[PDB]
Amino acid sequence: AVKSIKVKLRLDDMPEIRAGLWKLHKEVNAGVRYYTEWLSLLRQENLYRRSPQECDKTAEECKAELLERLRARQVENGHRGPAGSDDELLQLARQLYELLVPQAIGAKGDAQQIARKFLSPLADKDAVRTADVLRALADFGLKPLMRVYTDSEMSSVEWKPLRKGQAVRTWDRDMFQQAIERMMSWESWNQRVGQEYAKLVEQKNRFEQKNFVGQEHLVHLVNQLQQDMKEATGRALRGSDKVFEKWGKLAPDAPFDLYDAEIKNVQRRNTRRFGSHDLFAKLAEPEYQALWREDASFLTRYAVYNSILRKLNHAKMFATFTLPDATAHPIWTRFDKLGGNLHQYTFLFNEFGERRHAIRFHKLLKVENGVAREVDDVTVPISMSEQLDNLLPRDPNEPIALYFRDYGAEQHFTGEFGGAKIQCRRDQLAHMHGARDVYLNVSVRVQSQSEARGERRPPYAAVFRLVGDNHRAFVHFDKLSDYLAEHPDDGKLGSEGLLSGLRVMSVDLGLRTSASISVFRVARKDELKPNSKGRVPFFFPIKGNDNLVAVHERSQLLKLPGETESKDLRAIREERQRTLRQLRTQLAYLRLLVRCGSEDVGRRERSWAKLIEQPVDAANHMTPDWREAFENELQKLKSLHGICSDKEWMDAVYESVRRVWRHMGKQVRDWRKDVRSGERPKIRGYAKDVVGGNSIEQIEYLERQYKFLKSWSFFGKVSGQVIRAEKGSRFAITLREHIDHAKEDRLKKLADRIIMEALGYVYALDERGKGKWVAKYPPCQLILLEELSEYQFNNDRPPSENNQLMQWSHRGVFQELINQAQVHDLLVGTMYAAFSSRFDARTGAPGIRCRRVADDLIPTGEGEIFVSPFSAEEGDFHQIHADLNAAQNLQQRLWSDFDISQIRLRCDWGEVDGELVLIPRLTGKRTADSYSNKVFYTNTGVTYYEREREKLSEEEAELLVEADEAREKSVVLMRDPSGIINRGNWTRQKEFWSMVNQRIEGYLVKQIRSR
RNA sequence: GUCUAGAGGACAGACGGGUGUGCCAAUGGCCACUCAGGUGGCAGCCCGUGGCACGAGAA
Repeated sequence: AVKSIKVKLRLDDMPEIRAGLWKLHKEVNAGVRYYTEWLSLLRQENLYRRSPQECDKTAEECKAELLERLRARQVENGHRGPAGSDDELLQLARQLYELLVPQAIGAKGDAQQIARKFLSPLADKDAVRTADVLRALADFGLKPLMRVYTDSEMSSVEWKPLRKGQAVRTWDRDMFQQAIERMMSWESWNQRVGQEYAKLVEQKNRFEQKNFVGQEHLVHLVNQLQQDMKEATGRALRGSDKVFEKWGKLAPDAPFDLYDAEIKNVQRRNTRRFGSHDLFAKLAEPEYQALWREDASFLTRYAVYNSILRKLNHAKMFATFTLPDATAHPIWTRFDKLGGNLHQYTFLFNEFGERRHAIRFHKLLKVENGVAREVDDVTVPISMSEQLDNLLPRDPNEPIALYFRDYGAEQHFTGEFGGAKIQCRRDQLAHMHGARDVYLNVSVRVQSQSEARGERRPPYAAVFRLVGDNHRAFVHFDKLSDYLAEHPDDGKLGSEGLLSGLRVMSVDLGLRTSASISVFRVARKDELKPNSKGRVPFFFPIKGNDNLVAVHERSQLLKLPGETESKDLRAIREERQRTLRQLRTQLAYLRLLVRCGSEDVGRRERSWAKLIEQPVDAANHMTPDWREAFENELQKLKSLHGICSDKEWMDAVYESVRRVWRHMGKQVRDWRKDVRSGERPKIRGYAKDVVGGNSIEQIEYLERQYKFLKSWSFFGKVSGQVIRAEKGSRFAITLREHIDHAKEDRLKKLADRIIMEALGYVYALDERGKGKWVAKYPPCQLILLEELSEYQFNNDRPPSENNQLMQWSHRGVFQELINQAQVHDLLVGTMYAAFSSRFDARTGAPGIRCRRVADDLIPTGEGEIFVSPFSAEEGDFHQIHADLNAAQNLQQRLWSDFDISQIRLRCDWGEVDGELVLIPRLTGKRTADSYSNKVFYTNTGVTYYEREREKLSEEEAELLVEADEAREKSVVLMRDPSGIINRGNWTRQKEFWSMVNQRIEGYLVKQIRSR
């Protein structure tokens, strides 16, 4: 529970110090640059890499450079020999590196310890299995090995004098330790990035091994195709099933025009979604063997290989090396909490007033009149912050003791100041050499109540395993009965009630509603379990106990402010984007006209034909003045179409395109000026319904702007007026920042949102006035997240649910959850979520979603409410909210010890007894436990029956398997627990879901009855 | 009214003081050099009916 509080030093009156701060900074960095340069040098090896990747130093260059330093060193401390063989001296240097960085050889080390131990023999003449290394070193005349930076030429600074036969000032220590700490990190980072590349190469190389199977020629053909295309695949190639089915009728040695026509046929059926015409058109020629000759699958299979192939192409072998620079690569001056050894500081409460604090620096430095000398005790004011107002001091006599305070949470925590770092914006750093803002980053160590009670881990972590970090969750089932009596039920409802009862909250993440949470309490069945106000509660059996069951307390929908829906609201939302929708629709055709330019042929005709007369330029969404202007240049192109020569035509477009490009620039310029600075209504206080943030829609909307501007500009460079070299600077530096902070702010609030609920505090507006957290319900020990991908499973969640934002959001929340959750001891756990939205809890049988993403009723589409068959086969249909039910599923999965082996099975054809069978993918038990030496067979080929007899790489399991799917090689089976859908047998996957559609699609369609 | 999870339920109806980081309709203004976008130089908002969060560090 280290929280970091950054504060701004009002280093305003004293510019004697401000320069000092800056001088410190530059100075520390030089120190670290010194040692760190020694260390990089200090391994006899190894090639050092720096991208502009090019390797800055070999190999020998490090070795040749190091010897000189050493031999120069031997000369500096008078040596009467021996001076080691160069070769053997090198070994010692290597041996020393490793002790200095244990991580280099995959071991462990503490920079605090290794700095404490090693500096004095290294940097000191002592006068005014490591010990082999040091004794060996002095034998060779290399003590001290390295200069001490502050007591040196390099430092332009007058420090406080050195006495008492100590050769190292405190700072020489901090700089050394930083230098080690840094290498230790770098060494483990370089090893990881180097490894990932090989696993990419090795895993990629599998796909080449299994899939292409001695048919090089096809591969070469596409290689040859791609270059044909770039001369003057991915998942563009959307209609290949259909385009390729139809072509089969057509003949090789046949006219192309017949081929082009089929592409046009599928474009209309499948528009919007179609692969580039050009890819297909290119396909049409005598090169159609790639489609033409089985496998047909090959391009679709290949497209994946190209996915992987790029990734290694875009992935790097070595972690690049840069030495710190004050300005380019800053590292920060570091301090220590009062006590402990090195430079220290003291937080002063209310030093200059109430709520006005300051920081006393034992050992700050200051420059006067261009002379930089050291100073002893300095206090610096500090801008008042809300964050500071939170913390408190427990004992004046022992400083560094603070009460860290949370209100609602009803806890008051205890703790201490850790050490600080002084740092500024990285934007300013180039500027500094001048009033540039400076902050102090101060760590804060906070003791959870469990940490305070002296408990090593809280009482209930005994009962819940977690794993993989990526915490997985499993319950210990014996221990629930034990546990509960020791900690039985209570009124206690705050942070207080943590010991008292056992509770789990399950949270599902979704775009419309940020979290849907489910709370279940564990109580004995056949006790008061029947006692319910009014109706009996809903529950789940637990695997361990026949008198223990999980009672559901409440299920809720947690929404960030932006979530609410309304007529007034929807209106405002569509206005916001109206211009942007138009501008993107305008550019699309502006980019189309360019296509008319060709040069390469075929492109010119296809592009030309579509634009002019079919159906027409789109009135529906364009901005009108453009609509006219386009129609103008549109007529103009037509008149001159037969008449003009190829140049007259090509150069007519260029000039024609300029005409519309320029007009847009005013629209763009106009619009950016409005969004960038304009009147808009901005809320005050708390407004229940608000317009965008913190929703995904709002975040999305800001991205979309950025990602348009990147294209408006990019267009100009490709075709149109501009040609310019691209400088390092990226787009929309202001916007990029905004967005990222929106995003930061989103998920931090999303944690606190989820985190408050577990503790069962609700935020009640009245008066609002003041709305304050008031505790409501007893707290929940454990929090259940769901798991993340890759990969995206067929028939679990629409893609609408899956986009970089959702993935990013998932990742962000988990992290902030485990981080936020720490202070008050809440476990954070995850549960496989696959088909947690597809099946019921607890029929529980497969379903579909309805009605909506007159007054509508019952229609079926993805989102937002689940419906399923019950008990069974009409029977009846059971209706449930969609994301509420995913959460409830998570709970069932916990309590019953779910493994996905229960529902799904990946397997491929092999023959065991002169019979073809599906033989499972055994990785990894429970699946292995259940299904080892079981084998599946069919008579139908749709429904399957079971007869008797180290790497998991899940991310890569589906990918190798989806292609196996493309051939007949692999089949997936899925099964209903309920026995409703197929009699409960394993059914091939695709049929299984259709049977599911037909089952509910049918009653619903039928219920309509008469016209 | 409909639906199950029985619940915050989902769906319909002038003076004085401050300015740690950001979000919430929340992406500063002006001029000059090479419609977007950089690069260089110059000079609002809250509090005494405004809300919300916040470990940071490195890439």
